[PDB]
Amino acid sequence: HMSIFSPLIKKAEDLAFLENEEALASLEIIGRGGCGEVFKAELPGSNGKIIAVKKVIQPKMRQIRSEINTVGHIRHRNLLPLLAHVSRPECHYLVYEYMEKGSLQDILTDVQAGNQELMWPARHKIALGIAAGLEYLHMDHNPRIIHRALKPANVLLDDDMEARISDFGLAKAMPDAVTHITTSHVAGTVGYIAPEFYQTHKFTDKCDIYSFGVILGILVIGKLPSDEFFQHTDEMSLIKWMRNIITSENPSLAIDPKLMDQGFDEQMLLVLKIACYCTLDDPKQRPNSKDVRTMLSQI
Ligand SMILES: Nc1ncnc2c1ncn2[C@@H]1O[C@H](COP(=O)(O)OP(=O)(O)NP(=O)(O)O)[C@@H](O)[C@H]1O
Ligand SMILES: [Mg+2]
Repeated sequence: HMSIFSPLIKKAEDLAFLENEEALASLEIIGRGGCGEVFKAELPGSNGKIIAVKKVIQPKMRQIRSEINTVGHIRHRNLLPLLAHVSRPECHYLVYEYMEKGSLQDILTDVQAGNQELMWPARHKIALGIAAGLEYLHMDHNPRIIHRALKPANVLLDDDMEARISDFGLAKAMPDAVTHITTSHVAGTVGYIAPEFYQTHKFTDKCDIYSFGVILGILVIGKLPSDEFFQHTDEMSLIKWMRNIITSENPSLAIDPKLMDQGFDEQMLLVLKIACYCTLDDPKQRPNSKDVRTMLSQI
């Protein structure tokens, strides 16, 4: 079973090498995710167009095709357009356009090593991008879509440096909450799981607001939630450590020293505050995607 949502010319030219299991073994691996896997491949029919193939493993439910077909027909400037969905018997393949710039996670880890640099105006453009893509999913699409796995690795940068959200969360395809929490630890991505999910086992729109709030803090602090710096600190979490520095009398301490003297301190401090409201322990106290965008665009 195969469905296409984007002008890739022949349905057979893309199909042939994905059905061949031995064909993936020689493809380059761009994104390591354990169970989930992403490959790098050149589309044969196109004139040298590189694509990214996400491999998700399902653990007679056709609801996967129903939701993915909805995901495939979503078009937004800040959402990575799904190109094709291949459904094997016990596996699924998602086809995206390969972005040379990588993901937000890839860049931020490269900024730590100094192999890359990202200035605040770009981070501000990324935040506004994710905010625009979130509001469309939460309050503009005809069925309300919830991205249940929002993280900097699922925010890709195009050649215009606009954030694009990918690897959407599919309620039918996702594993049980207890396992999902377990692999979230090994992947170092627990920090994006809202506190309520531990008692609800259901992803809400406020869970997307929580994951977004962490990303806003990362863009200013420059450290990831899995950073061992936070495992030596007093609060033992990026969200709580950021919250106390906000209310401290020296809030600039949380700012990455790489964007200090650029004159964006006042702007970055306002982003930290919006990250606090998006990451409050009570989801009812958190803003929605519409108000989050308005606060980010007010600077
Ligand atoms: N269209 C794409 N273009 C370029 N790189 C991509 C693309 N999609 C994914 N990647 C890379 O894949 C990496 C993440 O791989 P992935 O298996 O999706 O783990 P994850 O995103 O952290 N969790 P999840 O996607 O929710 O299962 C990203 O950092 C990218 O480098
Ligand atoms: Mg990804």
